Amino acid sequence: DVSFRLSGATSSSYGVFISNLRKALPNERKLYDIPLLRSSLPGSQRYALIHLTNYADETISVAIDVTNVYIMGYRAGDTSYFFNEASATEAAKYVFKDAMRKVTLPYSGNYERLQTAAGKIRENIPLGLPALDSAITTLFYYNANSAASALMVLIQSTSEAARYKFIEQQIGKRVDKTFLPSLAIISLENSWSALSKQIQIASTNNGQFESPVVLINAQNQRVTITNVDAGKVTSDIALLLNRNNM
Repeated sequence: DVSFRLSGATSSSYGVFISNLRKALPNERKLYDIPLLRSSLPGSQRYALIHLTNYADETISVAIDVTNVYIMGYRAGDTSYFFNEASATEAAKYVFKDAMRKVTLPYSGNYERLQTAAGKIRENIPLGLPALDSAITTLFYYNANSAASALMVLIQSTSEAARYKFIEQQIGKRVDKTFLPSLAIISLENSWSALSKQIQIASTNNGQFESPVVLINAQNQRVTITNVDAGKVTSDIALLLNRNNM
């Protein structure tokens, strides 16, 4: 299992962790040096388990679908926690079976539900390694009115960081500091499927998208991305969702 420990963590060690998380995802092809994820897998191969330990030596085991890098759920101690969604229910037949206590979280794992359960938007929730420390703690003790927020930190610090080098870079940059993520980071997160699809299309369409993707830049302006060189976006995105898995 890919593992991260906060104790002694550096920018590099957070980099190694994300790099290993990406390598744990099966792919048969790369397009533009970007791993193309598998379109489907049997249940016995569909899931990976990531361990994260905070500075207080408290560990959570996080289950991801390796075809799409969505978090299905997590284990802390002898309790498993799964999102209230059909994919996570299916995951529960494979992972954390040895955890005797079983909680269904009161939301699905999508940002709309989590932001509503948390009472706040991602833009106002700190990221960075101190933030990840407190999210692990929040989840380890399942403080339920604070769990949605902690899960958004966790998802962004694992799934989203693996999908985008810029997100990885920004989270790992200053290990003793946090930041509030930009509209540019949020638009990357919201647009992963669309970009993925368009980059696969681009490979067969002379470098050009069939449908443009609108992102937000570092200056908060809407930008239209229509090819694989536009905004150097192919050197940011680091995994592709398979077009047969959308």
